[PDB]
Amino acid sequence: VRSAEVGTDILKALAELSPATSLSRLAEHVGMPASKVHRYLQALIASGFAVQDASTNHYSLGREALRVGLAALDSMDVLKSAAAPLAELRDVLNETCFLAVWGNRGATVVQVEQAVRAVTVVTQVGSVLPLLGSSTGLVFAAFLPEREVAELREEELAGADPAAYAVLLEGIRARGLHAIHGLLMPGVEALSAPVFDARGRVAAVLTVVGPASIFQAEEQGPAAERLLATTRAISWRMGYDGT
Amino acid sequence: VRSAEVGTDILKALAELSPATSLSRLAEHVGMPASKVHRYLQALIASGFAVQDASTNHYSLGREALRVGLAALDSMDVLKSAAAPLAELRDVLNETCFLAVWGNRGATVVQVEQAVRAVTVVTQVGSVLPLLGSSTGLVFAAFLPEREVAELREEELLADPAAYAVLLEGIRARGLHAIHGLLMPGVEALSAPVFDARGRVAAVLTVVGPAEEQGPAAERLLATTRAISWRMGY
Repeated sequence: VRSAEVGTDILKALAELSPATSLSRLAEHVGMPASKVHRYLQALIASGFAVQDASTNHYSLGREALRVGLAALDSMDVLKSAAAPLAELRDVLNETCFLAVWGNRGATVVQVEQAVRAVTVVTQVGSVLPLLGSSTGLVFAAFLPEREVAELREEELAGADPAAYAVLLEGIRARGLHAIHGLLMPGVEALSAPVFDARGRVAAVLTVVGPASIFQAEEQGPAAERLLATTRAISWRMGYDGT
Repeated sequence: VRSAEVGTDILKALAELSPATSLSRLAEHVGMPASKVHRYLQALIASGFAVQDASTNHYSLGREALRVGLAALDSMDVLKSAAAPLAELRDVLNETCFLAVWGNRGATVVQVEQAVRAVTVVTQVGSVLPLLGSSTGLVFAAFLPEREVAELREEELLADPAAYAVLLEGIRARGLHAIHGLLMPGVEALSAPVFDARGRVAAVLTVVGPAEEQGPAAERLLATTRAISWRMGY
């Protein structure tokens, strides 16, 4: 019955309580009487899901807590978690949305939800976008280390203003997304936001696209919030705490 | 208090059977009726320790499980201490890097940072590598009290003892071991210890691919592992 909830509701608040916690701080977190917490604590210590330190008496997560968690982290897959919200974001905007991840050649489109209109522009799965010429490529540059972008970026500048470049990447973070007006192809406007994993690493970039007529790619227009709501959702479902 | 633990029991099956499982396969594993399992599954879903996949009777671990994984790692001063430096080192090294703590069953890998690269070589976060068959374990053998690992060493049975002794003196003198092929024909290995506040080995940092005790990669690994000690150890 009810006892399964309270058990892991306690485990969830133990994790939330840093590395070590006392009983009163624990019961105050999950909002239950101290006595019931102490009772279920005992079970969680038996099951290995919690431990009590020998010299300080503080409660912390057990090795069972660690092993389940590492199974979870081994199971993260932005391609799984994103597939439904991508299609939902497409259906509310009726604009083509796509997911890209970072591959040996940069932004690589791996999944696409097209807009159904008489005629529509699209990326296609398997397309590699430019690092500095697309909105997908700029979010990547904004959020990945300098070291894993620089080489392909240097291959790109054989085909200026570094200062302006550095101020723009600081902008894309301050703002959390990026809009482009035809930069990759004039007359097509894109919008891009990043998706993070549990550990905060850039998992993917999610991106809305469409010609200037129907789609206004403004960094603060109702598409932008839908975009962010979608990407913050995909993130939080992968464990990301939002900071 | 009794059925508090069947809740977590189903959690542990969900982990063993991850990424996903049919409810029926999950029930056979725990040896309980499928209806009883199905109901406990909803308790954890409300808690967020489990979700239900696109097949509306197929389950997988929930977002809270990641939270508990990461807190557990924070709680042993490995997470926020090694999170960055492990990914810096992958960046410069051009090869997959990973971190392993000493767990109940041996060296258990707690974070894997893989290179961006046509073909890499990975190990699963949360998997266990052998004490004597892996550079990650051999290092643990070199720097851990003989007491703590004598069980698995005896369990795996370099047999002759004096051969053991030579290799583990050498690994301490050098400060790392690099394997070639003891996991599998074609490993690169190269592992180095990480020391906690009191000087014990709290983790091992292992880069992998298809392997030198002496060249360029060894210094940046030793540089990153010798550094990482002070914000965890001192």
